[PDB]
Order: sequence, then structure tokens, then C-alpha cells
Amino acid sequence: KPKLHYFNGRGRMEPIRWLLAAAGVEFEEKFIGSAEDLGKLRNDGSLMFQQVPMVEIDGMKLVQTRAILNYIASKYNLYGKDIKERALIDMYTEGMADLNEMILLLPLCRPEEKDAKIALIKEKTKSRYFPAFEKVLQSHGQDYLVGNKLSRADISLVELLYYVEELDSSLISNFPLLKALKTRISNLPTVKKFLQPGSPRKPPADAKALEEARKIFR
Amino acid sequence: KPKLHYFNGRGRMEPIRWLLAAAGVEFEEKFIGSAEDLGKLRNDGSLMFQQVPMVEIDGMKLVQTRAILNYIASKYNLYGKDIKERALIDMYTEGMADLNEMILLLPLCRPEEKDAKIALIKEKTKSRYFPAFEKVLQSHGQDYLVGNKLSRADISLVELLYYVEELDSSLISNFPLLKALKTRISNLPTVKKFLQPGSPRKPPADAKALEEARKIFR
Ligand SMILES: N[C@@H](CCC(=O)N[C@@H](CS)C(=O)NCC(=O)O)C(=O)O
Ligand SMILES: N[C@@H](CCC(=O)N[C@@H](CS)C(=O)NCC(=O)O)C(=O)O
Repeated sequence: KPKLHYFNGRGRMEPIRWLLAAAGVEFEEKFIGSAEDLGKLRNDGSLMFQQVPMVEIDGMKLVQTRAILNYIASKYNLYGKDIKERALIDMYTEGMADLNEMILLLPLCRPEEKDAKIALIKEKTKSRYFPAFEKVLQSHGQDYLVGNKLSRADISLVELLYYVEELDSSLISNFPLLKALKTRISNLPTVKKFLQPGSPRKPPADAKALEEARKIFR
Repeated sequence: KPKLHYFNGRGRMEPIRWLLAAAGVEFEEKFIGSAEDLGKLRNDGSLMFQQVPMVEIDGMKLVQTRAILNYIASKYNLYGKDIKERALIDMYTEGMADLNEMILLLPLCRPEEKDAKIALIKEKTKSRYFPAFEKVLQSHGQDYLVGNKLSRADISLVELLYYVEELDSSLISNFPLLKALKTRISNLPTVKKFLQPGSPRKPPADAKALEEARKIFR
């Protein structure tokens, strides 16, 4: 069983949880709850760059989010059928990571900044990102983004759609195809289970959570 | 011939120029010199996320640095022999990307915070990154980072070694294996040509350069 090392929260590890659950893979989590917990990991020489996420899988101690995701996607055949499909998949997911990065960092923005940031995110979501993905779905009219079959791109997108919903649920409003994809994916047996209460799925970070995580990683 | 769309500067396109030259692939560049040049790319629908880097290759208009790099690495056999070798490669390159991002963003730091940033980069270079890569070279005693064969990780690392040298040439002093890799990789025919004057290799951005790019993208 793959074991995920991270604090008890979303952070950068969430995408990995989504992908494994989607692939139908059982996994364990070992939560870091103190600077000393991180310290131990860091001293065992388990973290190549002395950072987490870190995942123990197939005899490896993989570090670096993209590295972990690529390995998992390939192993479970959610990374396309050829080099060109991987290109489309990577192009789509990097765009998703860019939008997710703005949202993921919103808390660190100073109170005078935040307002300006929020407007920006919303603006880019409606004029930049959602239009781009609605357009690929439109380009071929299939239920999946690439190769007419489930891939990590579909899973990342839907994960991103839920996050956006938490910000402002009206942003997806003028994008039917994205709405249809969200429903379809949320209904796949594996994802539906992951979406239910009590799953390893993590909640949005709250004041307390943010703070406590800042102590650990200092 | 692949065509790279970016401004005449290092920016985020440089790693891609490095990889292609190393693989011995001739390419063309179409420099963006104004907001109008960029505007024409957006209006052509050539930029999926209305951003560059963008590379025209094998019939596609690839965007997103990481997407482009992964495609090129596979095409020219610089991406390992299997899923696990790709995991090591991805892990090593992502760490490299993190250090690079810090150096890349240095010119954006306000004068009052620059010194602290510079200090952080130097410290992390010596206690975090260089030790990690030296350790892997030490682990197997081979000329290359992975599979005892040239790969994108070796090419990326050396480019990074040159950037570090521009900042502080004493930073690599306690890492002989990295020093040897730098010489070894720099002597490969394709890279030696790329390092020679008059090549597509780009210079450090001077005050003016930053200023102009700042205008183009806003
Ligand atoms: N680029 C890395 C970022 C990893 C990272 O910043 N991890 C933070 C927690 S979010 C950490 O471990 N910080 C402690 C440190 O930087 O020493 C990845 O995608 O996995
Ligand atoms: N994550 C993208 C970042 C691309 C990016 O920020 N491109 C800048 C030039 S450095 C741009 O085109 N900015 C114009 C804009 O954001 O509208 C990638 O690695 O390719």
C-alpha cells in the first residue's frame, strides 16, 4: 500500500489523493503534526530535498508532487496511449496547476492584497481557463478530455472545478460542457466513493489549520 | 524544424533551447518584440492559455514549459528507459526547477528584500540542492544521473550549474562530482556548440531587458 506523508490537510498532497482514489488504489497516510515529525523524516534521509509531499510506493520514496503524479498516472494507465496524448494531457494539467496555485496561495496574501487577488482569479477563470477547457471538450464532443478515455487530466480538472465552486459557484455558470464533465466524473464509482463523507478527501484550510501548518514547516 | 515563440531573452524558454540543442535538433525562433506581436498570437488562437512559451512541433502548438520539455525528452530518447527511471528523472528535475525559480525571480525582489533572498538562495544551494545531486552521483559512481546514459536531468542540471556560477562561483566548490559532470556534459559536441559564442543560448537579463519584457506582457 502506498503511504502518503504530509500534514493533515489539502496543501500540495490533495491532487495525489484524488488520483490514487480515482485509480481505485488503497493508500495509507502518516500525518506530520509537529516540526519534530518533519524533523524525523528529514533526518532519516527520506526527503531528497527535505520537503514533503513524499510518497512511499513500489520501494521508492518519491518526493516532488509532479514526479509522484506522473508515476501514478503511468502505472495505472491514466497518462494516455502515446507521446502526443501525453503532450495534450501535460499541457492541460499545467494550465490547471497555474489556476490552482493562485487559489492555494490566496491565504498568504495580505488583507490589502486579497481583494485584488480574488477578482483576478475570478477574471482569469472566466476569460482564460474555463474557456480553454470548454473548447477542447467542444472540439471533439467526447466524454473525456484526451484519447476518448479516462485520464489524469479529467480527474485534475474536476478536482479544480470543486475548488473553484468553493470560491464562487457562479464562475462555471456559462460553461455547460464543464458542468457535464463534473457530473460524469463525480459519478464514476471510485470518485463517488472519494467524494463521500469520511473519505481521505481533505477540507479547505481554515485559520487554525493554516497557522498550525506554518509552525511545522516554519 | 521546431519553432519557438518567446521574447528575445532567457525567461522560461531557455531550458527548452538547452534541451533541443543538446539533442542536436535545429530549431527556429520568432521573437516577440511588442505587445502587438503577443496580441497577434492570442488572436490567432495559437496560445491555449494566451501565454508563451509556445513551440510549434510535429503539427502541434504546445504551450506550458513542462509540457514542451516532456514531449521533447521522450521524442529524442532523453527520458529514461522506463516508468521508474522517469520517476527519478522527474524528481531530480523538479528540484532543479525549484532552485531555478528562485534565481529567475530574483530581479523582482524589492531592493530592501533582495539581500535576504540572495542569502536564502546561497544557503539552500549549499545545504539543500547541491548536496542532494552530489549524493546521487556518489550513489552509483556513473557519468550520468540516471540509467548511466544521457538524459534531460543531466542537461537541466548543468544549465542550472551555469546559472549558479553567475550568482556566486564559490557555491559549487565543495561538490567535486557536480564539477566533473559540468565539464563532462559541457564537452559533448552538441552542448559545446551551444555554449560557444553566436549560438541561440541567451544572456542574463540586464535592467533594460527586464524593462522591455515587462512592457510586452504587462
Ligand atoms: N515543488 C515541491 C514543493 C514542496 C514544498 O514546498 N513543501 C513544503 C510544504 S507545502 C515544505 O515541505 N516546506 C518545508 C521546507 O521548505 O523546508 C513539490 O511540488 O512537491
Ligand atoms: N506556467 C506557464 C507560465 C507561463 C507564463 O507566465 N508566461 C508569461 C511570460 S514569462 C506570459 O506569457 N505572461 C502573459 C500573461 O500572463 O497574460 C509555463 O511554464 O509555460
